[PDB]
Amino acid sequence: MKIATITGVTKSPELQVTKAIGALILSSDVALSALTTEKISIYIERGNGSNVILANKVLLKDFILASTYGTENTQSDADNAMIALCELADEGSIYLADKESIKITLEDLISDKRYDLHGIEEPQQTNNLFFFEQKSVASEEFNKKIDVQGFDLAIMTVDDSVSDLSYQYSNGQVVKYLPFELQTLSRDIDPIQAVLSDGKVVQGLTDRLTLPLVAVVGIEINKSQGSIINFVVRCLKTV
Amino acid sequence: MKIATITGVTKSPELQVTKAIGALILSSDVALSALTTEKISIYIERGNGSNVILANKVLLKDFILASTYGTENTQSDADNAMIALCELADEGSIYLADKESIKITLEDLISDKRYDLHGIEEPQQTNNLFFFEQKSVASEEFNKKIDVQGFDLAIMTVDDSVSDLSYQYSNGQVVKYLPFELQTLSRDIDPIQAVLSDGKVVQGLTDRLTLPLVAVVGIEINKSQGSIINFVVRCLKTV
Amino acid sequence: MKIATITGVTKSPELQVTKAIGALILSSDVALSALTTEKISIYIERGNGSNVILANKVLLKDFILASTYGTENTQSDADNAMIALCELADEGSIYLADKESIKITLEDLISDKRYDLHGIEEPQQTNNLFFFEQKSVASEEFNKKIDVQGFDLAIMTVDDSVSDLSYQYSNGQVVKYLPFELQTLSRDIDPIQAVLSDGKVVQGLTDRLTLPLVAVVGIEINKSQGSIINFVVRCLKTV
Amino acid sequence: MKIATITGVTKSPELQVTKAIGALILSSDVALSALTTEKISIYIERGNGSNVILANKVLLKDFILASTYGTENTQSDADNAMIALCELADEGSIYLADKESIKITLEDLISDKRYDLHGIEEPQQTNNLFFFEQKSVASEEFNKKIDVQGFDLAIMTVDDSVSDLSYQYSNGQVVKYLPFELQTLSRDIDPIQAVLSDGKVVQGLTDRLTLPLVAVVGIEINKSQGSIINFVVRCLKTV
Repeated sequence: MKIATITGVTKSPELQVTKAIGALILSSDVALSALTTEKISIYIERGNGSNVILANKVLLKDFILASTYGTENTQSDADNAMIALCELADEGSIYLADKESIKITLEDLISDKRYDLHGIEEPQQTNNLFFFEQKSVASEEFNKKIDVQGFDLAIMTVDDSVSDLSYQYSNGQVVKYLPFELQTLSRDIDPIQAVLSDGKVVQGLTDRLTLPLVAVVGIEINKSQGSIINFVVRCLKTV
Repeated sequence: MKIATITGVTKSPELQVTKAIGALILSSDVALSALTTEKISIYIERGNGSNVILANKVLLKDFILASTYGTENTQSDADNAMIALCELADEGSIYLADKESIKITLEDLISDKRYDLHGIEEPQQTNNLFFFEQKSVASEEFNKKIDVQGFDLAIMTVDDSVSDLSYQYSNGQVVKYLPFELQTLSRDIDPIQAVLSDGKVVQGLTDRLTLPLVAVVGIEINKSQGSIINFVVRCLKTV
Repeated sequence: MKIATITGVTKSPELQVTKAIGALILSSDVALSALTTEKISIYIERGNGSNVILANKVLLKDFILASTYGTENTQSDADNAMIALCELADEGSIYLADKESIKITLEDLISDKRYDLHGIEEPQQTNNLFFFEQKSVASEEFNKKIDVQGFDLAIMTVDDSVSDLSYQYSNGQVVKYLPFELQTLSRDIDPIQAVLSDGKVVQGLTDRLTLPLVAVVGIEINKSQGSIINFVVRCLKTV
Repeated sequence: MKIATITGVTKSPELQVTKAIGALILSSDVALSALTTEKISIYIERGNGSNVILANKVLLKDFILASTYGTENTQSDADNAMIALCELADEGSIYLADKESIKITLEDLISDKRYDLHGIEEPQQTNNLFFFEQKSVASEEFNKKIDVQGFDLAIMTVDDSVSDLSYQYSNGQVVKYLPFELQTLSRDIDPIQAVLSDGKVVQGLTDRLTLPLVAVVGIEINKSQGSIINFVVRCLKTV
């Protein structure tokens, strides 16, 4: 069902959903490439316990790209320049116990734009949920190793100062990759990334890269100074 | 083989095919979005028993859309502005006895256009066939229940007077959607509906909506008064 | 890794690859429709006797079209006008026994265009390899039968003289197709052949057609005199 | 044997050595104290397997200082202003197996300068090799503790922010040193670090310090905010 419509304000109010949903539809008149600083934060609140945080100030571009990788792609309309569907659980929907609800907030919005939220319910309830985490490589340092065991998808910020990537697999084999090779490998699973309103397609953003991780237990990044690199990693687990 | 080429008239001659075909190819110089009133009628004239009716004046837009849902789409050559492949059977082709035939006819054409029919033969024979049925919702009706048990695909005429549509599943849950929600959810299965000659792609017609029915046993329509809603449903069965 | 950057010459030198690779990346500033006479030759050199010939002076267009059939398609970029990923083995990379290495070369290049090779490494090794063969039908004859058993993919040249293409399957059934029917049927599996730089798509090349051979043991060509018809077939086998 | 000469370019091509060498001779017309940002990278390559990295983008000053500590020192001549010999194995040459080779590259050079590489081989072969690693202390942190167990040498960045540095020995005792005390103890073992072309000698550099770690299992560095501090450590292990 329709959740909220935000316009004319920089910060969206705390939105509460008491109905068990399975996915969220984000629709806005801002094109996906034009999104700059919008952030989202979704979690599950319990009456007599600690909250369960699924996302925490995740960038809208990273959230959309992580949630729409595969056969699907973000679409458009005559009135909305961006429509995306992002699922919060595998197969079924989220099971809500007593005194349990869902809370969604939006931050860093543009004054003269529009945003909408829609909730998508399912005929089933499941215990598996999606979590989003962030890993940063600082600008001052040169190389860094980050452990991505248990994750199945990552989003890299694309920059020209990054030179080398290293993948360590489960069987201990280490493979060397370049940004060009990584982009070409990424575009062999989901060729088209988005469809524009006028009819043209875009096969990938110029500042984000979607890395599918299978049997990967580590990522080493070799770069130079002057820029900060960010990874948005997605995982599935039972709460 | 080439069945017919029709131009200059408003009604097709009663065409007959004796060879066992499994699929039809409809080609025309009229774009997919420019089809208005053309209709098709297909039926197999059996010799031992009753005849088989596969399509009874089905509108050409819905006939094309109900067959090209999934990995495929309707294409366009440099000469023909619309080419579509529509299957009449499952896997193999239609099994025909010594003197049986398949009779096809077209109605409500345009005198300054051209329509071309092709038939595809297949190595195997089968008895399973696809049936296209038509359902209607009256102008004075408020809410209506339709049993879609056994079907797997429907096409509805998009109208502004339709408020809600509710899916009833096999296990007994009822989920109420919206037109926008249904469009978004259906666009994630076949993100591309057609490809134009100039290279632009179209992700969906603005006046038809395709609904895939998986484990769905009921459809409830809630709308206002003053319009007739049209559904074209496809089913697979053995005759 | 980086293999070669050929620019300013009409013939690339012999290139040796010592470590195991499983895929090549061909990149250039000429689009898929701008490749005319470029040829590629890949083989495996054994130190003490005999070589394994995978591809010998195969046209670059046919090599690219025989590898990117299916979900994938040839990519573009803001700098590279064509990128194509062609796998040289199934699943893993090519296993190398004692004292052998891969060797690649190019012929018939345009002296004012840029070509680049990249290699892809994998964490697995395999024995299966992809072999490419070429078949021809002369210009002074009318009909001819060719035997394609064991090949899973073929590429034929498209000419106006081709009238009928008869298939012969493993159960003995014979089906006669037309060029239009073949073109329509081949686009039901891969509807998009390439994605252009500006955001448009192309569903196929004008002079080349791709035929997937499943349960097919023979082909017959009925054509008029005037043009030589060329086939490039791909097979998978162990070495 | 001679490997390569570099002049004009800021980056060296990936240099391959197939003959088993045991030491590298680096020659340049810029004095040892004049090196600013030149980097070196060396690794052993297996044709079908994983590479064995010995040094990955190590500063040339640190590479030279970590190998010429003791009785030896970097020398010079009328033509070459800096000649340094760096050993890559324990007491023989690298034993290359069936398909291994050696790859060396140089990065971030100066356009108007000259660099020369030479290789030294000897009748003995061995498996023990020298590995180079790098450790860092952030520019915002006060007190840091690092582990140096198993390493036999370190090159630290001399900065005026350093106040205290305490060793921890294998018997449990902790001794605190100042920069002046550390420099004096370092020059107590190796008094002369280089001999200039004209005839003067230099005892050590103004920004790098060499620490021999004998029976030391931990280091604690106590400083103030302002800058990053780099350690380059070296170890010997069997491949």
